[PDB]
Amino acid sequence: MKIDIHSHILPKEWPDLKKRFGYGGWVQLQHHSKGEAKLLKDGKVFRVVRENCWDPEVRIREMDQKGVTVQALSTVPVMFSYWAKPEDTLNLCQLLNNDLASTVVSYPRRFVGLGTLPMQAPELAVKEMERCVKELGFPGVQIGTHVNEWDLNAQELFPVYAAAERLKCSLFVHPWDMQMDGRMAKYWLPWLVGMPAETTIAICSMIMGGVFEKFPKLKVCFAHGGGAFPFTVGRISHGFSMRPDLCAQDNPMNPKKYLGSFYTDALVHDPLSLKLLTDVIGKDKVILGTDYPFPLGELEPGKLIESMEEFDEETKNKLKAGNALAFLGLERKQF
Amino acid sequence: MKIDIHSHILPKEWPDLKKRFGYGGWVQLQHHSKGEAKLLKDGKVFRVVRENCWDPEVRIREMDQKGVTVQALSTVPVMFSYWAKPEDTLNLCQLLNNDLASTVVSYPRRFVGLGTLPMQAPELAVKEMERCVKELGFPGVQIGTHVNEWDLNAQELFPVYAAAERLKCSLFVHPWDMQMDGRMAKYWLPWLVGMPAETTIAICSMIMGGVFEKFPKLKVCFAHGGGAFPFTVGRISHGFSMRPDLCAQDNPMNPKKYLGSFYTDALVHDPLSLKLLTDVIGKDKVILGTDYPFPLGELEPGKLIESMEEFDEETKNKLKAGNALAFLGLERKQF
Amino acid sequence: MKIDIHSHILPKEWPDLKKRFGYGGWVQLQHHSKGEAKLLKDGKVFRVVRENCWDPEVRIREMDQKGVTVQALSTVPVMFSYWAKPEDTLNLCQLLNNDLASTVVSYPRRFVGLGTLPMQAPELAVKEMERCVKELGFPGVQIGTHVNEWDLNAQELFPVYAAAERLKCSLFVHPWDMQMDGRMAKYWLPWLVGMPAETTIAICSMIMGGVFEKFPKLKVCFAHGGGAFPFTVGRISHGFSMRPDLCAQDNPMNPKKYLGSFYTDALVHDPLSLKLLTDVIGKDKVILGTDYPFPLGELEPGKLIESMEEFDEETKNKLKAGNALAFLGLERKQF
Amino acid sequence: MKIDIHSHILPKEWPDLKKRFGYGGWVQLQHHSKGEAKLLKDGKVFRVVRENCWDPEVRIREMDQKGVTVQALSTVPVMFSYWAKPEDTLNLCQLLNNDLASTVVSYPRRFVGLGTLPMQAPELAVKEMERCVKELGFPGVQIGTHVNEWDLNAQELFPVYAAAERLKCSLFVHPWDMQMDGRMAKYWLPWLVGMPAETTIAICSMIMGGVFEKFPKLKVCFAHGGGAFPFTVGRISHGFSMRPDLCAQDNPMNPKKYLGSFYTDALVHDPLSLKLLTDVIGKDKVILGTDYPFPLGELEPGKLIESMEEFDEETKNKLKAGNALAFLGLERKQF
Amino acid sequence: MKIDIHSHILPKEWPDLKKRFGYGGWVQLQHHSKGEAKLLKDGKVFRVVRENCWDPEVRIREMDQKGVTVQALSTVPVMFSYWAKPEDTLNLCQLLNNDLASTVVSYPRRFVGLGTLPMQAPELAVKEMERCVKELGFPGVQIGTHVNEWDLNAQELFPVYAAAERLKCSLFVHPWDMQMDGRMAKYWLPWLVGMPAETTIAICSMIMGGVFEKFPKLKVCFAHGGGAFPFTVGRISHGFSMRPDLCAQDNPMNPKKYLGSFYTDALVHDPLSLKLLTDVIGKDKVILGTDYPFPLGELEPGKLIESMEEFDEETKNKLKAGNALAFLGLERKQF
Amino acid sequence: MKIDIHSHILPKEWPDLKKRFGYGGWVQLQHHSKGEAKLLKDGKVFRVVRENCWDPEVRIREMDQKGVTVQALSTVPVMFSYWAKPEDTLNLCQLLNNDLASTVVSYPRRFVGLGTLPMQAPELAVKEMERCVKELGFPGVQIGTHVNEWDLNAQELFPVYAAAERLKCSLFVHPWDMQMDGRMAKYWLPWLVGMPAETTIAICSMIMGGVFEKFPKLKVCFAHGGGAFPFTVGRISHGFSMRPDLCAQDNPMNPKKYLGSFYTDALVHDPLSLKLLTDVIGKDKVILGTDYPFPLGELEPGKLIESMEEFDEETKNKLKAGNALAFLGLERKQF
Ligand SMILES: [Zn+2]
Ligand SMILES: [Zn+2]
Ligand SMILES: [Zn+2]
Ligand SMILES: [Zn+2]
Ligand SMILES: [Zn+2]
Ligand SMILES: [Zn+2]
Repeated sequence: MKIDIHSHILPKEWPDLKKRFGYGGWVQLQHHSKGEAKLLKDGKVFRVVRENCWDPEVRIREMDQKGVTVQALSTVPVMFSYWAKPEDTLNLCQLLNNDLASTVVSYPRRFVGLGTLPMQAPELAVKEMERCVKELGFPGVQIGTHVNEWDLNAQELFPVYAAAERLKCSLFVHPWDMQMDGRMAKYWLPWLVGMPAETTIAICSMIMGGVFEKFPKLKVCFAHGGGAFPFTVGRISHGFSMRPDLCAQDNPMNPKKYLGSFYTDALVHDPLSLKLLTDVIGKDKVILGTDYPFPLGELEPGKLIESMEEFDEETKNKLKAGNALAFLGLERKQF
Repeated sequence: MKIDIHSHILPKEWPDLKKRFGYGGWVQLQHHSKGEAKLLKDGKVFRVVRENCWDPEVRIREMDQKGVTVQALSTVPVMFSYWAKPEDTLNLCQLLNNDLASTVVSYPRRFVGLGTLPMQAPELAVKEMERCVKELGFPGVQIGTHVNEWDLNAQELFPVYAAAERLKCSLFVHPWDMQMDGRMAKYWLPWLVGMPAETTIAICSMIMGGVFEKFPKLKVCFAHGGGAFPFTVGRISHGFSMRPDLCAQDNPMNPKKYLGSFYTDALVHDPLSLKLLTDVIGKDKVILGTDYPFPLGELEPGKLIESMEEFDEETKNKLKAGNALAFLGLERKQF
Repeated sequence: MKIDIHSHILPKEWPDLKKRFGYGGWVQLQHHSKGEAKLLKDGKVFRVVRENCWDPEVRIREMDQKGVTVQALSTVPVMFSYWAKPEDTLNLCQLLNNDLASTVVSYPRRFVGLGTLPMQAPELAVKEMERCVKELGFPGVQIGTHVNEWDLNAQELFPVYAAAERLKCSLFVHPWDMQMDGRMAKYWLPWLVGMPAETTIAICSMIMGGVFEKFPKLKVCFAHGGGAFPFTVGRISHGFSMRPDLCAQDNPMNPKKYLGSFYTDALVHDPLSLKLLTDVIGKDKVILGTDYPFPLGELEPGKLIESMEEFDEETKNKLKAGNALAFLGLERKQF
Repeated sequence: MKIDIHSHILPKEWPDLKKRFGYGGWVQLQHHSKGEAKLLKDGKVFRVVRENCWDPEVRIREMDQKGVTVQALSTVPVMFSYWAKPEDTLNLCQLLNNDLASTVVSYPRRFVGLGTLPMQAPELAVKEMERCVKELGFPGVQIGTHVNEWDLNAQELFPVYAAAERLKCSLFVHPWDMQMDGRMAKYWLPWLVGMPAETTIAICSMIMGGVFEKFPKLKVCFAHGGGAFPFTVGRISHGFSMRPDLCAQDNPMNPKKYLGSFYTDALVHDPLSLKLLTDVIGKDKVILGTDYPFPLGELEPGKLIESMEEFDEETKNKLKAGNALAFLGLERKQF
Repeated sequence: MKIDIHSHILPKEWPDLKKRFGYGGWVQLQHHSKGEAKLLKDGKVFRVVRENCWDPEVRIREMDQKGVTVQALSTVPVMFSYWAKPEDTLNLCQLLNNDLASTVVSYPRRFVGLGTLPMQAPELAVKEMERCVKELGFPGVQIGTHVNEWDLNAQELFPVYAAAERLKCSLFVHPWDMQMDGRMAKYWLPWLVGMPAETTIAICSMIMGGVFEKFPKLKVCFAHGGGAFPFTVGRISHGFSMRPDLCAQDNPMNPKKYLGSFYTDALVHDPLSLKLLTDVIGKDKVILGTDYPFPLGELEPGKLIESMEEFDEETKNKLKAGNALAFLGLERKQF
Repeated sequence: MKIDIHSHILPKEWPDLKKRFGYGGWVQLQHHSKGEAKLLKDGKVFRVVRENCWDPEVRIREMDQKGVTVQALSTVPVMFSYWAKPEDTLNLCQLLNNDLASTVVSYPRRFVGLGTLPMQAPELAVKEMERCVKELGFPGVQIGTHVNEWDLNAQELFPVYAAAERLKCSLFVHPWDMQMDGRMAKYWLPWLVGMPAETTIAICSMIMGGVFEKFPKLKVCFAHGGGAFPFTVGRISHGFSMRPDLCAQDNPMNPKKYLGSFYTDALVHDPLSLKLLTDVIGKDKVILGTDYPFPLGELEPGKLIESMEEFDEETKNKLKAGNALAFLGLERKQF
């Protein structure tokens, strides 16, 4: 109920991507009733959204009612498009980042922007990142948990982390491209189980890949409370100790040593989970995030935090806004 | 350190299965050096094990040294063989279940058996389960988290559940058949991450598949503290409420209402995780299990539980033996 | 440097009061560091303290170094809790009073206790004052400068004064509940200016309220040299003379006639102020008090008194100890 | 008995201000009888006054009798009207300031004027000050201890301070708008305690607001001997040093450094208080002021100063007239 | 159901005694789980107690429900520490006695204190008794049935008895330090058999030591209905008459002569035993005692006494309270 | 005054057991006054015995005057010799038992024999018991309260109880091997206190060991009225109910339920003790026994019983002879 690090927004409209690039697989936003729209992917309706998914005016009103001071605006992860031709993804990114920035310019005290990057093309990614930071004023970017067959340990991605560290660009890591078919095509498993699993993999990949070691000043936040990591860290740490031949060939330090090296959002829904999150990740490293405006998010921003008997007000203020400011490298004076 | 619900054993030898059944893909145990052996899985060393993996006397020595009163013996999950022809899997199950039974006969106050079933063939599975319970005297069986393309919600598996409820046969669900390749091939991910994710899916599938509702007297225990479930239950339960169209077509009950309806082992390694586990699953529902004799399990059986200052004696006693006895439906007198 | 009539202490721990009583607004002590703790007011820090605030052995050690023979121990004024439900305030008083008594038992030659009362419920206050004096052996109590809407002239409080007179219970009056917000939120104004003004109001209210006239044997000591009163008494006295319609309908004696009829502590920091204080209040009515262990108090107890070339040695000894013994009705022999 | 820096006067008549401006809350003077009149502020009688409150000839007769050479005339503080519309307050100021000027014009050897300003509107205040100074020939103005929610540290008022320093317009600060109701509704507390408290706040605000530091040639005089300040400066100075985090964020210099940086009137009623006042504020900085014609003031002007055993004649002449001339920037042959 | 002579209490916390004294072997109380604390003696938890063992509010509540008017509070016998350095046992006694005094002063109508002494050092014991009686106001002390190698006949202990007789300090003698190992290591024998036997030895040692002869005004009460003494007194008294050379060297009077010379508690569980006790010790010398809060005690205080159909009301009132008052030299009125 | 169940006798002479066996420690008898003698433990004297301790005529003489019809003759407890090498103990037993039988031959209407057994070697013991019963005609045996470390609950001793129960051989349990040194080396404590405590332990051991439960036809009599047991049974029964984890793991039934399952002698000296004995154990289960010819025994056999006017003739006759006959399995005709 001050800062929302984890919220998604789309332009109200964008050009026909298949016409523009010449191949399909892209997503389009289709208005059909008033206040509602459908996301389509070359046939099937992928998702139904309301006006709050694109109209900043609608958003600030809801934000006012819920006590949210500022949302960090990122695109919807389906937009990542890491699978496409590198310049076409770059072309979509620039469209999406410009749209984000234009929203931010309209309400500089209610919004910051987290840009998207053509991660399948590292040199291109680095330059769009410099542009988001130097030109658009963005404090960071949102990237997926993996880039095609690259997990975040991939040395192909090291130029991206280097630039991010140098530019002081923060990385919000969002799970995407879970298995959607086969056994996972029931009970909403890719969102309920697959995303937390993606995030756990990403965390393990950066730790055991040495990313945090090689880039000690890189600021990273993971979505949904780090997925399963705060609970399974015991297993992950014990395994690493037991088979260094399988786990330690890239980075010899136990994953335990990295607790306190990264942030997670606070989006875990239940009080017992939130308490464990802060016990493992640290009261300084957990950031209120909401998945606004999506149903699987916290419908009442900061309300779980507000209800925690155990948290003193200093702690609650950290989770609500303080940690987000530190993660984004911003000062209170702006909001 | 009273009772270990989670322990694996193998016969010291068994026939060439490739020659026996006519096709490859099976595992053999080879005694390459004294007190050690290799598990071969066509061409490669799947795992290296010591004599405690096959020798009951060695096990009993190690049990005494650690204050373990009884081990529930199950096969090594790689032996499930659900991919094979049903009569062949059944023939192997019989060999493995018979060998387990011999071990229990020789040391009845130190061992109980959990059999293995040809799960890909439900009718054959019911018959072997009948055999394990009636003829072999097993209080339960160990099954995997999925059977080829079937998750545990599969209506095909319903006769297996009905028979287990009937026979008062407990089920120990063990993650197996995770993704071993692609992105999962590095950093021991299939054990560290793939396994708890498999267990989360299995719990979700039994809940949302309506297994616990249809069979309310069926006793089920999940491995590794239920994977990620105690941490992510908030998400899963919230998601269920938000998308009944995806999550509630087979069973209308919210997943949270099955907290207290099933068991998990206590194998989560860290005290914070063990506390959350007991907080979520319940003190009557968490069972000491060790993954003996594998190094990814607990080196010192019950040590974690005993170190928990928050638990009183009677709680610790439940965790160490009482819950296992309740789960298996056995009595203290006899051990 | 003999007796300190103005010193505060807290128990090292006490129950969660919000849970015990059912509503918030209470204070707790949080031990968060090495020899350091914070007073929290519903999770919000309002004072940081050190072990000398709760540890009698640490206090004795500092007293020894400073040459302090005895401290009159009272609770921290924020603990008064006059705003709460009467039986809840009473329950907290009994807890704080019992604690004070146990500290005096440990060091009967180094401490006396000044108890706290549920002043908003005068009949409960009379009963707890009887307990403090008759059973706990306190020479007096500390009370606030006002009780919600009641200033100290309130006839509702007359039974408390009547009991105090009977019991020979001294009253140490401490300013509290000043306006903290609005214009007063800056520059530590509630402490630097608000507190002296509260005490001036209290003195004016006891005088014009006829309290000293109705209860001629009542012994009252005001904190911080009586606030602004010693300086502004000329104005108050002249005003009373000019508008008896506003000032004298409860008590006809001019306030100036009451100089010499009550005590103040000597905590005014400056020699010119100390000299005026003794000129106005009287050499037999000024008592050394330090506000230990708070930094706004006198860092070297008795040092200002000792530095006064205006005072002879007999006068310094009155201010250092003699007057305190007379106020409290104790004999030097027992210290 | 030479110069009275502190005396109030009203026009004998002024228009209905409610009808003039469109809203109530204003004060009116109604001559109910012979040499008597009442101040009304919608419904109640704020104050009863005599002819000496408006009639200059009458005032001069009493001046001659008391040996007062000159009165500095200011409006009654209730007339400040800082709560009204800025343009309306200014209109009233102009009316009151013009009236003051007319009275001085009648007896330029017996009166000087201190104007009133629309302080809630700093631009309009600077303009009317320039006017008072450049056209009406006033040596200074009288303003309140605070301006609605603004204390005298308020950055908003800096343009006013800058103009006063530039115009060499002295400031007389008079307490007003103290709390009138609640606990303060009794025993004339707003005048006897509230006013000295307001003045103490004003002094602290100007000091810790850095006013005297940024406007080193600003001439300021506070009413009633500076409230409580000369007695409590010890507490204020010690607290400043102990909590610079609260007190020093606008001006890091200790309050004690500013003794001698400002004046106060000598209106403290008692010799012990007058001596302390000059000991603290300085013999060159204390100015005879009487609060004529109000009863709470000094009834025999200068009598207290003249009776001062401890003062030599040169010091008395300073308190009686010398210091006023210095404060106002005027010369003894104006009179 | 009026007075309980026999109850034990501990402070909620005490310092690390090993740390304090330089050597181990002391007991500490650990608060690890809720409403429950572990008594730790180097290495081992030897007893688990609940909150009634240290929280007087909890005790008062259970007292009210049981109809118990007053408890005589004594420490747990394990705290006797007669084996340590005299000055260190004295240091511990002072801390334990001050705590008892503090509890008593909080409910002086509901508790009296029986203090503990450093009995292995008779001079130190005398001075602490003096303090317990004169300074703390205890009516008596609790001591063990033997002090290292001294039984209660030891000449070394005579200054203690003389002191107690002088001060009218009653003695409550409690068995402790029984053999715990060997044949006594089964069936709870040290408590069921060893404790009554210790008491029998103590009574024999004090009679045949002449303690009662040489201090005929010394008041002594023994625990658990005097152990086996009421039943075995015939054999003891006959053995005395038979071998005066072994038994009568220190005191020539037959043990029967001291029947009526001392008290016992009524804690013998059975009505036949209770009847014999009163027949042998006397209806004036038997005191209701409960061993609260230990389970070997009387669960429903005074219920055995009230069920005795043979006793008249006067006798029941004596057993329940009158005899206690006589033994303590207290009066009905103060409760 | 009819049958004495409890009398001791020795042969006039026996060999040198040290020479006979190869090691010392033993006891031999040595005359020194034509009817007085000495018992010797390898050099020194622990007992002064008379003619009646070996000479049957002297005994019948004394028996005739005291009105004693028959004495059950047992060896003196020092002779048990349970420590020594079992093959040697079997030997000495046969010597002692043969001597007993000889004495019975001389007066078959005045004496029965109670044999002794090599208790440390239960196989050798069963054999000697069959001999005693089958060839010597004894109705029972006398055994100590413990065998080395074995208490009577020891499983090792179970073949004996089976044998005794089989052969209908009554057991008289006599305390022996008390602690002689340390604290018990004064005031004749081993006999006065140590002996009754040994018996209490033996009874507890037999009840909680399951002895009476497993052998419901075993006839057992304890010496000295059961020690403390009749009086402390309340304590023992209550403790058993409170801590079944300590007391109830060998036999679940409460000790109270065995009242009436065994016998005791009537040697308790005092009428109040005798009455309690018959109240708790039952009039059918108390047996006149004298401890002849020892001073600690009863001088006037049956006098105590005869003095109990609360007993009728029938009761007194049971206590004097009838219970003894039932216990020994003998008919009155024989005598
Ligand atoms: Zn999201
Ligand atoms: Zn396993
Ligand atoms: Zn204070
Ligand atoms: Zn004025
Ligand atoms: Zn006790
Ligand atoms: Zn005997």
